[PDB]
Amino acid sequence: GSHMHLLPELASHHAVSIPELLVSRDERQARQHVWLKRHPVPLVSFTVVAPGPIKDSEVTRRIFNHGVTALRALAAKQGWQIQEQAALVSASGPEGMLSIAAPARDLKLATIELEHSHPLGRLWDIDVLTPEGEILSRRDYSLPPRRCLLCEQSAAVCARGKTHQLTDLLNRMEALLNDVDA
Ligand SMILES: [Zn+2]
Repeated sequence: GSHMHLLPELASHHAVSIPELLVSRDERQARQHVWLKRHPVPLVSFTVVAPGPIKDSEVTRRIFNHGVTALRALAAKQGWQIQEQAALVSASGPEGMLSIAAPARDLKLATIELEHSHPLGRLWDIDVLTPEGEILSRRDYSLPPRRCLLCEQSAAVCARGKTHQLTDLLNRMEALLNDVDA
């Protein structure tokens, strides 16, 4: 379970139902709290944008794997010890967790900076939890909210009102993926 890179051709193409997606958000939270108790340091909880009902695809793995490398190089850059790291596939698709012995805020700012500066940064959902279980946000620091993959507006406004077509979100993912993996 320690190992972290998810081989893309072994993707499950598991079609997740709506109530299976709604159930897994509760297992996530519970799993997140077990890591915080086993290692009381901030935790990065990392999933990939996976718009459809099939969220464990070859595309989503290649994207998850690029994030793994970048999370580790960020840890090394900031001089932050990873105490535990694991990956899995859940109802939200590829998922990773890293217990990092760092200040929670620095960690959240670093991962914000990563989502912006990295060529694939907008396919990553890099959450950061404090040991108390508080999920840190851009709003805690009066930062602009995460913007939508497809236009200028905030992600939440475009996801609430299904503004953008699912094929467009997917085609963008392939497109960003192909501009990097050149
Ligand atoms: Zn939009």
